[PDB]
Amino acid sequence: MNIFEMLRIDEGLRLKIYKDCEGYYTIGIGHLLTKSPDLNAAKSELDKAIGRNCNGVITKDEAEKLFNQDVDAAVRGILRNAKLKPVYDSLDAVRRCAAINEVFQMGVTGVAGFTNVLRMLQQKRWDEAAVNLAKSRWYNQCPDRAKRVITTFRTGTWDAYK
Ligand SMILES: [Ca+2]
Ligand SMILES: [Cl-]
Repeated sequence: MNIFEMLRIDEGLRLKIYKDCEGYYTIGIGHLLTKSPDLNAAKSELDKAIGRNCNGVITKDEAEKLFNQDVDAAVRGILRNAKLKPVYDSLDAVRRCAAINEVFQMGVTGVAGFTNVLRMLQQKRWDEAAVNLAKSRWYNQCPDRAKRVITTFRTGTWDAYK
């Protein structure tokens, strides 16, 4: 069990544009195209990400390339954020996966705004963080995509994915 298998399970796989639990336009393994309300703007974003006229549909290899790019962006996003990085570096191995997963889903900006959760995580207050994350818009809006992540922050094990 690793970050890639963990996100695969949480985000699954869709080969045609859809609206995720936040209501935004998306394809592959949780690849967000745009926050614009316009399907056609998302449609361009897709051809642009892939390098061909798609059309709203992609292959498995292409989804996995996108997936790898998106994991990579999520880790880079953490390390370049002055708020996330020191909290990330205090975390043990398994919790770091939960942290990458949380950013992959929520984006850097969303995660970094949960100021107190970040402090609870840094002080290793696992129970409180998980309670305060279980209140978030993310959890209520995206409960099945979030549940295993939140449980993982509490326990620091992989049991939620087994
Ligand atoms: Ca690391
Ligand atoms: Cl969900």
